[PDB]
Amino acid sequence: MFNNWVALNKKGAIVTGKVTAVDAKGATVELADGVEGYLRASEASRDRVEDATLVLSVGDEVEAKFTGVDRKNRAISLSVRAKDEADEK
Repeated sequence: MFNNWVALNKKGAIVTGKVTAVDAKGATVELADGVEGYLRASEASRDRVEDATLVLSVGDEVEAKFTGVDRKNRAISLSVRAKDEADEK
């Protein structure tokens, strides 16, 4: 995914990942070439409770915000939303 990309492609952008594996608080979403980003417990929707939450499954993809990368793991952290930091600021 991103591991190659850091040289061509920068953070603050939106990337689509696919649901596939779980963390205790988490979903590790498949972002390709082996590596995963982050997906939150809400899954997606559009607003609140269930929207899209009934029609996206494990192996199906949603658009998340490209937040930051951890230097030690050499991978990307995704926040599920699209914009994230555009609520009031």
